[PDB]
Amino acid sequence: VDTCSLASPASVCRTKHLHLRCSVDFTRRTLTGTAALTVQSQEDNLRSLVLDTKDLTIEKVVINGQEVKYALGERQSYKGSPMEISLPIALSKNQEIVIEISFETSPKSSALQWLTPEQTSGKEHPYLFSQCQAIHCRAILPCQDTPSVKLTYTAEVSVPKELVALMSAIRDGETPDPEDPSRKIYKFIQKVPIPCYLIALVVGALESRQIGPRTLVWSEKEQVEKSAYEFSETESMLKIAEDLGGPYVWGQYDLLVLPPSFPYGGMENPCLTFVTPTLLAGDKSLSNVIAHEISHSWTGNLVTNKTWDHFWLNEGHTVYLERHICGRLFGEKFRHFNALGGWGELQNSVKTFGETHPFTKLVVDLTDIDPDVAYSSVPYEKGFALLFYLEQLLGGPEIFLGFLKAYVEKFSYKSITTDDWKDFLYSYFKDKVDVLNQVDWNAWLYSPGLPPIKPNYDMTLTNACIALSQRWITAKEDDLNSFNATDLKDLSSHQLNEFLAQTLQRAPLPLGHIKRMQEVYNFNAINNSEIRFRWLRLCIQSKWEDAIPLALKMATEQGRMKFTRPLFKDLAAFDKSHDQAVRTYQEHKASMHPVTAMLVGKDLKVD
Ligand SMILES: CC(C)C[C@H](NC(=O)[C@@H](O)[C@H](N)Cc1ccccc1)C(=O)O
Ligand SMILES: Oc1ccc(CCc2cc(O)cc(O)c2)cc1
Ligand SMILES: [Yb+3]
Ligand SMILES: [Yb+3]
Ligand SMILES: [Yb+3]
Ligand SMILES: [Zn+2]
Repeated sequence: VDTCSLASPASVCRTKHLHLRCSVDFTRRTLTGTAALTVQSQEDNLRSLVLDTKDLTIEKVVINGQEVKYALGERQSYKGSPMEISLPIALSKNQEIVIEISFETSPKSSALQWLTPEQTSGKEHPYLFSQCQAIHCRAILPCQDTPSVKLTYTAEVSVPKELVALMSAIRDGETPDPEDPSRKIYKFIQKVPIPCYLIALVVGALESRQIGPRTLVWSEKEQVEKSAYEFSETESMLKIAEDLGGPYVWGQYDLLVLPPSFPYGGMENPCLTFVTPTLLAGDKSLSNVIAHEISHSWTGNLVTNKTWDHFWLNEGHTVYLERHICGRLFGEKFRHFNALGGWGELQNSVKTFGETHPFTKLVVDLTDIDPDVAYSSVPYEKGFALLFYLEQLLGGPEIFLGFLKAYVEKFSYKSITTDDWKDFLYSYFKDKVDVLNQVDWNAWLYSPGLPPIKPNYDMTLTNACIALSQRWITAKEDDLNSFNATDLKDLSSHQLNEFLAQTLQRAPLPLGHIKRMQEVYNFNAINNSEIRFRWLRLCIQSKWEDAIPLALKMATEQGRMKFTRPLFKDLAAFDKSHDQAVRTYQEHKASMHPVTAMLVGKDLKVD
């Protein structure tokens, strides 16, 4: 059972297709239109069914050309309001009908961010973008909002004619809107069955530049050139991903670089991955995020977690493939470096949560828990650690990539649980079952805390980071003189980032050490967002008042939650900046992304 959804489950009925016809009204900040669901009964004598909704206004529900009775249940917090529809004729098993629902969204849709012209690059036009994962699609349209159900879709979207609509689907043409010549209608087709969390829409002043045989980059005009360069390795990553996962089935792989308030580094919307402009480091150094979202084209979008309790299946396998792509491009030592960094992030998460916390388990129970609140690095890095351990247990990366490809083939177009995975693992490695029975399954899958076994990691690229961080940590006042810009001479941006991650784990350091570090390394000049993030964190946690405006500026001028949440939390923890931190949140709150606003508020214990 999907405890995050109020809709009829897949055992009762299944949505096969959605046809969406809607109009984007920037004046009212509403999407208005009709969602036509092709629904297949899985039961004999089926007479009603229930859909998820959230802050939607339902005008009517039409079946066989007649309006039918429906009822909106009481709101259940972040789950929204269940919508029961009374079918006019009882359905037999496997019978399909079409239900057309006329609806309109709320300007406060938690799926959507509506941006004024000032919040964009061009300053002339507004902009809208969606973010449905995990359970926000119900805030756009009535659906069975669960990844246990996969459906194809088509859509016709009317927007002001000077703007462009894109969706997680193949572009199917554009025309003037017959009902309003100030508007265009953009059409879309997604022929591959997907979970509804993968439905996505952007509307804005978008331009495109081709960067590979199946990839355009889309953004506002002022970011197109830089994005084309930043993401030029995209085709080479697709090719390696295909080698590891099997055929890329989705047609196009385009990229959309969103405005800075986009709450995530990336989102694997099929045919059109969304990314944060905070990837635009200028040197392609943050391109692992592209490798990662590309990997979802197999692990997540093709093989999908059946409920959100099993999210690690999505994320852990994806981080596993991500790291192989980057290992192919840059070497096995680099794969190990990033693998070990991830174990470090898992250390941080488990320390933050506490080693007995329920959300340090690999498989969790999200009953009564808002997924946006439970979200962390655990499913990512504890999932990846399990896979990496198993790789090492079962004979190495070549052997384990064999399993990964077979696993993708086996479960393509399906939604599965941890036991499905484990079951196939045992079937695939049936000649190594005695070895598999040596794994402590209950601990890995179901216990809180760090995993029972740490994998083995090559240290080559990590050693210099640890060495420098330990120099700083053990330095006394009289040792500060020995530090110099030449310390960084042979470190890549990745190593500079890991140096800062190591040092941040021991924060605070003495204020004089941090001032010296700015003195000799000039980290204030680094605009790499990962590096700047950790640096400002280290500065604020070490109580350097100079870094306060820098941390505030970064927290507000972009809204990637990975950066914005810990910066606000750090600033609220520092007595000198606490009052400014809450005031600044209060001031920005109305124009923030709705999920980010909610989480930062809880973080800060404000409103
Ligand atoms: C390299 C990755 C770890 C980057 C990471 N992005 C992802 O994991 C995306 O694939 C996720 N789909 C982001 C996400 C997860 C849950 C709910 C909403 C959005 C991110 O930081 O955004
Ligand atoms: O969008 C989503 C989807 C799933 C979740 C739940 C993710 C999770 C899994 C886990 O094993 C441990 C966690 O601490 C958190 C959170 C957000
Ligand atoms: Yb066509
Ligand atoms: Yb079995
Ligand atoms: Yb000394
Ligand atoms: Zn992911």
